[PDB]
Amino acid sequence: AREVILAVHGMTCSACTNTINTQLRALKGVTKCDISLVTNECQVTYDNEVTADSIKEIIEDCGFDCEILRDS
Ligand SMILES: [Cu+2]
Repeated sequence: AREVILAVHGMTCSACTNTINTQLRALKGVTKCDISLVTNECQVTYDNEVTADSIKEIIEDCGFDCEILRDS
């Protein structure tokens, strides 16, 4: 496992960030998941089965604009 940062834009509320971290929690290969309305990134700890690639997509689908900014 490792951490990845998704820089995440659009979301600005508890409902959205809750919705986000909730989804990350419910993928497969996600160990930990800590979102921040301060930095406007989502930090997620993944193993292998799920990557920043899928995570990006999940996080986009939630209804916002994000990208894999960097590992951790
Ligand atoms: Cu919102």
